Amino acid sequence: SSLNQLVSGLASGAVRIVDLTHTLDPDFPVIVLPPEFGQCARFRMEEISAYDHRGPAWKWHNISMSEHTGTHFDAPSHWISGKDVPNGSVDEIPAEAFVGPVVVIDCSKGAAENDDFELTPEIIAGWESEHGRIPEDAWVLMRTDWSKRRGADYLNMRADGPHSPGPTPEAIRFLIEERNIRGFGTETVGTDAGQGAHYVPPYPAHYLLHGAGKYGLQCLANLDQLPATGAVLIAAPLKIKNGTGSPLRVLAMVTE
Amino acid sequence: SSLNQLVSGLASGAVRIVDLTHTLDPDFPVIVLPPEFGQCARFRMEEISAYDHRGPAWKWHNISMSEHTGTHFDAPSHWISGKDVPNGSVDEIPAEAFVGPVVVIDCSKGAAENDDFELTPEIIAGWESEHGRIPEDAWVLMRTDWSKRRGADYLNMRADGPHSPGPTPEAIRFLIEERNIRGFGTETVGTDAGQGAHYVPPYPAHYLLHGAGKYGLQCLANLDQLPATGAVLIAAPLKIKNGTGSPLRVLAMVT
Ligand SMILES: O=C(OCc1ccccc1)c1ccccc1
Ligand SMILES: O=C(OCc1ccccc1)c1ccccc1
Ligand SMILES: [Mn+2]
Ligand SMILES: [Mn+2]
Repeated sequence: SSLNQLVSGLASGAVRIVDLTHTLDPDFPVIVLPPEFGQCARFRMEEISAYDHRGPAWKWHNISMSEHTGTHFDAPSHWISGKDVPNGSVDEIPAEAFVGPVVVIDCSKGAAENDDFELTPEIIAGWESEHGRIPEDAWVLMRTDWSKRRGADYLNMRADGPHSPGPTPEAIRFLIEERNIRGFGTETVGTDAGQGAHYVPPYPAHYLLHGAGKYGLQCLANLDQLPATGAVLIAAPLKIKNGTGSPLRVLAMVTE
Repeated sequence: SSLNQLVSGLASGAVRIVDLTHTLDPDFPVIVLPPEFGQCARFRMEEISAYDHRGPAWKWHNISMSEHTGTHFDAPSHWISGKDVPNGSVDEIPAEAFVGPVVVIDCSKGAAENDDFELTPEIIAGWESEHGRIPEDAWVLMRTDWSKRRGADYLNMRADGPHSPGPTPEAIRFLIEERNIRGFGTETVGTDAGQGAHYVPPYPAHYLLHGAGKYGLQCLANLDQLPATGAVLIAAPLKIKNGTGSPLRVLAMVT
């Protein structure tokens, strides 16, 4: 069976698990929005006990964050256009959606030359000319190697807001309507470009993906370790009551 | 590849995914300890915006809880016996540990007749007579259907503390030393029995599992959906800096 073979390959290393997750840490950057709006929180942790009088044989912590802190998953109810999608919160998404095929589009060269690099229909067509049609119900990850930025260059805020790569409205429309993807993931804090408020419609990845019942992943790491095709993504969010998203441990299984 | 077969089996329904997780909810019970100790927090959530003046096109929340709230994973650094284990925190555990074979020992009939039911070496031996030995580096789940208890029946507190099933020290030692298991999971708030402070050593599942660099799962649901053998568990904890555990979404793939 595929599962018996999977177990054997995982045990030998013929199938490797790549962790695509950043550490949840108080100093890891989170999305910043215009100052009139409520803001995403940083991760925070505090000891309950540490093998001391408060708990002599154990150590454990209280934790707090936002649904959108760190490496995290976006459900359709996160956007106003997804507010009527069935199974639209993280606690209702069917579990078969948490494991599936993934394709990785390498935009790292373009992102190194232009902070506002755009994933376009033409680039997707170029990718499919080499790797074949994107399979139905796949995750599509836009690799940029942005996850290697370790300071203020990660959010990359300028006077008019953040400058980071993302998809155009036409790219997202193509992936949804012509390829029926499961979701879209990036290495930045947004599935939209940093300047995505100025597309038509604003924040088109969010507006269109979630309006169509599709999912988002943000702040992925280590996409340069993945093949363009053939890997399997594990992206199971926390089962938050009526939740719009969650931090999560994103993994890819890779044949090697 | 074994991955292309998996993808097409998930798409066709030949492979199914069972969710083994309880919803994170302020009302779901969390572990309660003697009152002189620090306590686990309940899950809490509050809106940042809900398509409103605070965020006109989006809805999202702040959340708070403990590492050990809800369906959750225990890393070896959670116990004092785990102090000298390498890679003992949830952000350091090798990722291959997060997907693996699982076996399920059905103790539901015993738990229905004894709140303090004990999984013993004898019960494990009976299971192995039927199913063959527990595979090396497998997750072992003690099924009790305790996850069907709601409200106060789930913690099941009495004047002498909580009454819920769990393993004996000898059962855990057998699984670690003779079968080299990866970890142990239950449908209760602890990998130990509710009255497990009274074993030698106290809380032996925690003490022995984490002292051996092994993992725990607690508050699992839906274990009655799983076969005794052949399923694959997905249990990937949040990547908390130096974390001792985390809430997580536990799943099982079943053929
Ligand atoms: O990603 C969106 O902003 C795009 C973006 C991308 C990068 C940085 C900042 C913003 C977003 C997410 C949640 C709420 C509102 C907007
Ligand atoms: O596993 C027990 O507590 C161990 C423990 C001690 C301190 C912290 C975490 C875990 C347990 C089991 C059932 C009910 C209550 C407690
Ligand atoms: Mn988000
Ligand atoms: Mn715990």
